[PDB]
Amino acid sequence: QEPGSGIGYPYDNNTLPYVAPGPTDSRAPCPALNALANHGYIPHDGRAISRETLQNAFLNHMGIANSVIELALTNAFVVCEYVTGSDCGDSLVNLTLLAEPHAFEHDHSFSRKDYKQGVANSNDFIDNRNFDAETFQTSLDVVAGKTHFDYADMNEIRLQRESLSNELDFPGWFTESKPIQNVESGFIFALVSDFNLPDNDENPLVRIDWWKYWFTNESFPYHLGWHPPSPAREIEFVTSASSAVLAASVTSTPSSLPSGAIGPGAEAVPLSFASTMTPFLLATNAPYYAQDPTLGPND
Ligand code: HEM
Ligand SMILES: *[C@@H]1O[C@H](CO)[C@@H](O[C@@H]2O[C@H](CO)[C@@H](O)[C@H](O)[C@H]2NC(C)=O)[C@H](O)[C@H]1NC(C)=O
Ligand SMILES: *[C@@H]1O[C@H](CO)[C@@H](O[C@@H]2O[C@H](CO)[C@@H](O)[C@H](O)[C@H]2NC(C)=O)[C@H](O)[C@H]1NC(C)=O
Ligand SMILES: *[C@@H]1O[C@H](CO)[C@@H](O)[C@H](O)[C@H]1NC(C)=O
Ligand SMILES: *[C@H]1O[C@H](CO)[C@@H](O)[C@H](O)[C@@H]1O
Ligand SMILES: *[C@H]1O[C@H](CO)[C@@H](O)[C@H](O)[C@@H]1O
Ligand SMILES: *[C@H]1O[C@H](CO)[C@@H](O)[C@H](O)[C@@H]1O
Ligand SMILES: *[C@H]1O[C@H](CO)[C@@H](O)[C@H](O)[C@@H]1O
Ligand SMILES: *[C@H]1O[C@H](CO)[C@@H](O)[C@H](O)[C@@H]1O
Ligand SMILES: *[C@H]1O[C@H](CO)[C@@H](O)[C@H](O)[C@@H]1O
Ligand SMILES: *[C@H]1O[C@H](CO)[C@@H](O)[C@H](O)[C@@H]1O
Ligand SMILES: *[C@H]1O[C@H](CO)[C@@H](O)[C@H](O)[C@@H]1O
Ligand SMILES: [Mn+2]
Repeated sequence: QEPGSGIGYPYDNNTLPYVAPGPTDSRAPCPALNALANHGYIPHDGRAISRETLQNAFLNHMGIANSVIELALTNAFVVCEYVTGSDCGDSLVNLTLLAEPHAFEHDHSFSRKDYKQGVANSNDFIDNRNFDAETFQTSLDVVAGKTHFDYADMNEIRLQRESLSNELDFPGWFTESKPIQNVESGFIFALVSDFNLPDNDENPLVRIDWWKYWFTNESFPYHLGWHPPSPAREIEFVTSASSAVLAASVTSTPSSLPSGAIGPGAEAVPLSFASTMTPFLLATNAPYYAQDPTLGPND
């Protein structure tokens, strides 16, 4: 928001306006990174980003401590090298390369289509980076009619997404990725769980309207009563939530579910790519931005 508006006060006293990305700007398959870039907390064009810029943007404007993004940082730079062919040092070339399939970017996302989702030819691939309203809708349907949801509901959502992707993706493409996806499940509870509730730290409930605003608009739900969590969330909360989701009892099992989908998952670890392996081509679609309605500077 405009600095003088005082919208983020007293949680964020140094805000910047929202500015929609242009045809030449670089965006990622991450709703958190895109929101930061749209506000200029990280380069608005999504290029040449240092670890320290990432750390400060997250901590100061999203209430996310350094421990939370430690592994994400490592994996971002590992992928940069794999895609560009050379070490990226401390300057992430761009956000777009983060959408390199079967790496950090994984199948069965909550709001993006898979790289080879519903393609007639093996050589075809599609936009697995930009926000897809229809895909997000398949996530929202699971909790239709509710205002909040818990760990059990989230487990149902990720199960529905895995079933759909396993069925729609070109034969042989689908690859389950529970460790990374559920850290992201934890990210969601860390950022948009309802801190107004008495036992938010032990039994966090996600506010659906906050979640919708963030994902769809790629900006912050201040107009809805949201504010960065204070104190800043630490990695402890995220991995615990991740674990609680996969441990939640399932009351509805979808069909065509990949083997071992139900049950605990392994902890996320840094990625590694064989030097013999060539990267997949990146989708070249222009950056997505909210159009119904378009956002103003304070949205
Ligand atoms: C520098 C740190 C980060 C990097 C490099 C990063 C990278 C990525 C990438 C590559 C994806 C995978 C896309 C997919 O296949 O679903 C993604 C997804 C996502 N990220 Fe981030 N991210 C970071 C931090 C965060 C944080 C701290 C949050 C929020 C508190 C966040 C929330 C999400 C969510 C919820 C998704 C999943 C969207 C979906 O499945 O539709 N990210 N991020
Ligand atoms: C995306 O952001 C816009 C702007 O903040 C949201 O539109 C506001 O929504 C509430 C409830 O629908 C209205 O009372 C406001 O007056 C709306 N403002 C405008 C300019 O229309 C929109 O709801 C957000 N989208 C999602 C999915 O959360
Ligand atoms: C982000 O960086 C990647 C890696 O440099 C860019 O992708 C390459 O772009 C060149 C020129 O368009 C192509 O010859 C390569 O084949 C691309 N690599 C891959 C793996 O697809 C990408 O264009 C950059 N994107 C943005 C928006 O800046
Ligand atoms: C925002 O400003 C108020 C008053 O100056 C102060 O008490 C508060 O701690 C500030 N918030 C942050 C995150 O610095
Ligand atoms: C989230 O974190 C838990 C605990 O590390 C994992 O078991 C899960 O697979 C996901 O990575
Ligand atoms: C979640 O899990 C991680 C590792 O899996 C722990 O470091 C953290 O304390 C929390 O228990
Ligand atoms: C780990 O931490 C989360 C969030 O604080 C709890 O909900 C979970 O019960 C476990 O204690
Ligand atoms: C990982 O952590 C969560 C929260 O402590 C547990 O509920 C789960 O059973 C697993 O041990
Ligand atoms: C785990 O437990 C739930 C209730 O908590 C059952 O309804 C479900 O079928 C599963 O066995
Ligand atoms: C059993 O309960 C879960 C949440 O606890 C629902 O998401 C599911 O649809 C079923 O009714
Ligand atoms: C029960 O609910 C789950 C999640 O909503 C579905 O995927 C399943 O098909 C059944 O209808
Ligand atoms: C649907 O079916 C699976 C596997 O049979 C169960 O684990 C789940 O609890 C639900 O009843
Ligand atoms: Mn994906």
